Amino acid sequence: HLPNITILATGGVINAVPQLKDIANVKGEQVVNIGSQDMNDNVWLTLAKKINTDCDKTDGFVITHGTDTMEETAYFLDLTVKCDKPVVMVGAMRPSTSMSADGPFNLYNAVVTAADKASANRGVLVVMNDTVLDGRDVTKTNTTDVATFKSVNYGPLGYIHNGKIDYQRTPARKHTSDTPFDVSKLNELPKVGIVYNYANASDLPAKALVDAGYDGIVSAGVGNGNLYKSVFDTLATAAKTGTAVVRSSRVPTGATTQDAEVDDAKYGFVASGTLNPQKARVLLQLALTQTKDPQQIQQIFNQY
Amino acid sequence: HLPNITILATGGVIAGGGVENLVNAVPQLKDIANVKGEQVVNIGSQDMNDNVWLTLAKKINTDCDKTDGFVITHGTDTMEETAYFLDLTVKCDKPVVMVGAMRPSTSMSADGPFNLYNAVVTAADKASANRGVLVVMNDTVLDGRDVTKTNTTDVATFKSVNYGPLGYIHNGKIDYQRTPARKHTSDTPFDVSKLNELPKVGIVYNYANASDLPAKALVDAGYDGIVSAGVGNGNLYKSVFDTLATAAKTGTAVVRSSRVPTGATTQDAEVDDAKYGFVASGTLNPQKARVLLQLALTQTKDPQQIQQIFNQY
Amino acid sequence: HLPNITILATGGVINAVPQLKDIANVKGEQVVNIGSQDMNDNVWLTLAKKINTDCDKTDGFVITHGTDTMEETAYFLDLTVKCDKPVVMVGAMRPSTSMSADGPFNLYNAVVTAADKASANRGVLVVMNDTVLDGRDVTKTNTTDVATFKSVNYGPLGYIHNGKIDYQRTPARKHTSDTPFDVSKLNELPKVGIVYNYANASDLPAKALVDAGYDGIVSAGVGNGNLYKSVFDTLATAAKTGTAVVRSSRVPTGATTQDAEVDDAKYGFVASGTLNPQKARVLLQLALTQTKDPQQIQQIFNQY
Amino acid sequence: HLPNITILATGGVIAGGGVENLVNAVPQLKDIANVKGEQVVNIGSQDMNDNVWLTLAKKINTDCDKTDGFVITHGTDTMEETAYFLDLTVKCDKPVVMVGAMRPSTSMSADGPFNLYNAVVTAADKASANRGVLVVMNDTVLDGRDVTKTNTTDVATFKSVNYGPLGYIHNGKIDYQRTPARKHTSDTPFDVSKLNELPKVGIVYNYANASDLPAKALVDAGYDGIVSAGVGNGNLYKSVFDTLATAAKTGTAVVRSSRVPTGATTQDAEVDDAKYGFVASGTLNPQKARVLLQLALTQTKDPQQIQQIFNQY
Ligand SMILES: N[C@@H](CC(=O)O)C(=O)O
Ligand SMILES: N[C@@H](CC(=O)O)C(=O)O
Ligand SMILES: N[C@@H](CC(=O)O)C(=O)O
Ligand SMILES: N[C@@H](CC(=O)O)C(=O)O
Repeated sequence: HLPNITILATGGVINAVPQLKDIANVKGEQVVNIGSQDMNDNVWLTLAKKINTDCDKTDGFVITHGTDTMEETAYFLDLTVKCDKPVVMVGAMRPSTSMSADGPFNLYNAVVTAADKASANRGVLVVMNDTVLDGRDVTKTNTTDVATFKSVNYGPLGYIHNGKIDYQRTPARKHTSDTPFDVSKLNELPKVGIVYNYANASDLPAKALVDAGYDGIVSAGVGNGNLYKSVFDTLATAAKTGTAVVRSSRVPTGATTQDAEVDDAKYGFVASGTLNPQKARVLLQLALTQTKDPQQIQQIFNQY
Repeated sequence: HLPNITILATGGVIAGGGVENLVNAVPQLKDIANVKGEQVVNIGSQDMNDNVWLTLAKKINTDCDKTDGFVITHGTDTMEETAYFLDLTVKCDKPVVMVGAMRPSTSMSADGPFNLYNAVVTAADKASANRGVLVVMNDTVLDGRDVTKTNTTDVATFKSVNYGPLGYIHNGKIDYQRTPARKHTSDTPFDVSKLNELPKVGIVYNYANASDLPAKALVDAGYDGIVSAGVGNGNLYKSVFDTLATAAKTGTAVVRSSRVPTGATTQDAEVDDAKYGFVASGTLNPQKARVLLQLALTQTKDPQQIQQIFNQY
Repeated sequence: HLPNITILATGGVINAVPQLKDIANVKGEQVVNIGSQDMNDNVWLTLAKKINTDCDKTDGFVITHGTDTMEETAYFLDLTVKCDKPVVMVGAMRPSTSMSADGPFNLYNAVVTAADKASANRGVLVVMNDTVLDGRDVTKTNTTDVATFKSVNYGPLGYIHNGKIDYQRTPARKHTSDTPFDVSKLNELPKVGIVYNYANASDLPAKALVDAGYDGIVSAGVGNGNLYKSVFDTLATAAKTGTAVVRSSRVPTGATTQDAEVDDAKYGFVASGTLNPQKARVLLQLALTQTKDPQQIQQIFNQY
Repeated sequence: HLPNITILATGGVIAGGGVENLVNAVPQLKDIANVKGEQVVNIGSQDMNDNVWLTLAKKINTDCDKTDGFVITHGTDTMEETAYFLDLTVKCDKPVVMVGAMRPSTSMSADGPFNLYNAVVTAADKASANRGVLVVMNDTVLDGRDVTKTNTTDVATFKSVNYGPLGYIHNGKIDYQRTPARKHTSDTPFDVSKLNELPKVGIVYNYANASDLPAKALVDAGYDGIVSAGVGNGNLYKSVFDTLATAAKTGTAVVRSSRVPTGATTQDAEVDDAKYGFVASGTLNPQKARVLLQLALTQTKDPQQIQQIFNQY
């Protein structure tokens, strides 16, 4: 009578939750054990492969992860997982040995989410603080708050009360099996770096990446993806010299749009829309497995 | 008797689609002030830089006695940075109010006119004094330390995301209910009157699989400081951590901030600052932490004194 | 080549926008002229009838309205409009004669929204401050701010930049032609009143309504729809005496849930979910045109 | 030397699923204070009332010299109301900190334990003094006037939605950056030491097609005041307006507030307060405007003096 749920563990600050046995038959597997500040491409490749391979062995997946880069992993899996069963990511803001630790109830709600049949076909989900959040818009909004995880542009899909979810939204951007990114045979990802804009910004980070032959650069622009003059110069050069350039923003909400202050087509640049720099990096890496044409990368940025 | 208010124009979308045309665009300003304008520069704030900052702060400090208040018209993109620099360096204790516009003056429902008006109202209010340098946008008075641009296009983008606004503006009047506690203006030791340049401080971003090359480049270039835009509570990808540990043992100041948009990068978390000679930025986001680090480095290179400065200002 | 758009005007603080001619052939009609603080049942009946009757005469509707009760009208139309062409509501926070008045660009964006073919089948929409918001979750969050209108539980559907909308969400709750509420032959609505909970609350408002024979009472509860003891007593009486009782909350976000501190089935009560008191009142009035069974009213509250 | 901190328990979900079991539930409290507990009542705060308010305020004022700080355990539902009443009536200038819990103590990841701890930390901090009565929830210190419950179930529900929090709590320490400007505690004229009851003030809601019957009922009952939960900027449906106009001309105090969850109900908007003898509530939401109106009516019935009180406190 209960669903089969596989917990895949990666570490982070998050048996000790026996009330799980009320809602699913849980099996645990250690994939890695790291703080997610050391999250990397290899871990991501491992996770997508495991999920895709093991899909027909379970009814859903919960991935325990650190909270620091949970938002990057959730979007990577959102674009590469082809399993059409729920994949829910979860962490904790307080250690398990601390007073009023969030990990037990968080895990419980993540299992609830992975077990719910209404959760399929919603893409990869993050479940934190009683809320089901899509892997594309979810981000860490505060450095220490238990309520930190929000979908700051388009909102949560669902709230969880008493083990039940009232879903009122689903992401429209294409995800999972509706994307072309197939990661099954890949052992590395294209090299993509992020540079930060501010007053009197150095061009040296952007130059270091270009000198290294990086495949992509994401700018964390000011305002609507704007670039400090030295940084602009160096990127405009990179984009005609073999490096794809995506303009995002350091600004924590809203789109980096087309048709603002930057002639994207003149420079061969791509506007990130609502993807923040770390998220744009995810979709840039995957675009680069398929194309290096900035027109075609911009299309990818317009659909996923 | 109306107050005398000086507008110092620097450019931005508010001056776009100089200063003398701005005033004539808002004649209602004559109802609340005698306004006089000076163009200091005319740049997009994406191109703001240490020299415009020194020029403004020197100018305000020099011209303090000649006016009753200052309004700075400025691009939105880096207004939060300029605001905090001026907050630490102006010694004038007449109000200094920054203002921009998120829509072009020629566009429908342009926010520039009513924003300017409100910035003047604020600079004319005797209660605006002794609150530090201010940002006035969308009917709201915001302190220069906490104010940040939250959204890429919304007219309401500017928010003090941790501690809230100082006061709200309705029908040309302000109900002030808050003032920043952190020391500002004439309570800081920072004196830029005889400074021709600022120490070099760069910013590096942290994410999964972060490259150390951007950090290495800034070390190779002999940077006086580096501000880390960390993950979560000021955390660093290992490669980045390692370059920044090595740098701090050879006299580069290293301040851990966070790419996360609200909350403090705290002391006593996952990083042993005292061990590496790193500084925790508190609620200062990376571009704000740069502002303070640059000024910290005019006084001191000691990591412990620099930490004390990040606890007071 | 341009869409036919009918502006229906009701008043509020919001020709003078000639740039409309770039995006549609606009026709205006005065239905009423009031401040929306005097919005009433008759105006709503008029509006739904007009839209339904005139549906095949236009490509979309923009309704100009005051901002005070725009959120109540948008949900009423959201449940009663059977036209499957966009119906967009719009107002202004600043008078048209004031500096940097929001009405021109707001109207422009509302027309953009009503003209967009992607806007059909999304229910009744409110467009304010560059944002397309669903009529069920949208509410006035601040007394004076131009950015006041937000969908505070589930987020916007879409942002508008340079005359274009990137839609990433649509409401899941049933709306428009997927609801049973047919208003075409009705000339009045069931009488529904709202009472407020706080410390030491008087039962006198609730009693006045009951004494008046009201069909429904919405409680603006404390917390998770809780009721001051005197008010609870009076409502528990009303619910067994011919008055339907819906528990909402004065709290501006989140659900009044089932299975919390109030035994709803014991008392014959209905939990409002995410509907605030004014919105619950809308759906209560319409439920009462079809049923007075609290089990069946609770179902309606669970689907619309 | 640890400080002496008194917990006054009133009930709520934190005391649920008295006071002596609460302490034993949080033994770590012994690391930061000598705690002593008194049960004052044991009710859900949905049932909070004028008598519990008088009892708490009298008690705190009486017992001020016998302890170093007070923590009040309380239901979440009306904590914002109690907090503001105590903010206007306690004359003790040791910290007074309110705390509840949104999950039951028996539930997974119960917030009650760590909340209590933080409330004690706050009440023990000498810097918490002279800031008025405080609410401590979700690692955040909030002033009693602005604090409100924003969400029906979230552990982070409590926010000062207009002017922000006072300070944040990390590893048992507080960085205070704000204090309320509005007069509180020993700067208010409100003295409830010899009061056996409070004036009668009710709340009426405004929406489309609003009934006047709830307003009429409160007038018929001879209410001393009525607080309107208005639409938008304190506006009233016509029937409601008319009953409340008639009432104010026969000595009922009428305060326009707003059902809208942030922002002020302003003077000089669509309602001519001076004409009807109405008062504008400012940022006080309806349940908060009641708190102040009740206390205003212990001093005065004049609409103009009551307006002045709504501008100062
Ligand atoms: N540094 C931790 C933070 C957490 O899990 O809260 C991690 O992300 O692995
Ligand atoms: N790029 C412009 C943006 C603005 O003014 O809104 C600037 O910062 O100068
Ligand atoms: N009282 C006006 C408010 C507005 O339109 O801004 C109305 O709702 O009609
Ligand atoms: N109904 C409870 C809610 C809580 O404590 O969270 C109370 O206010 O007493």
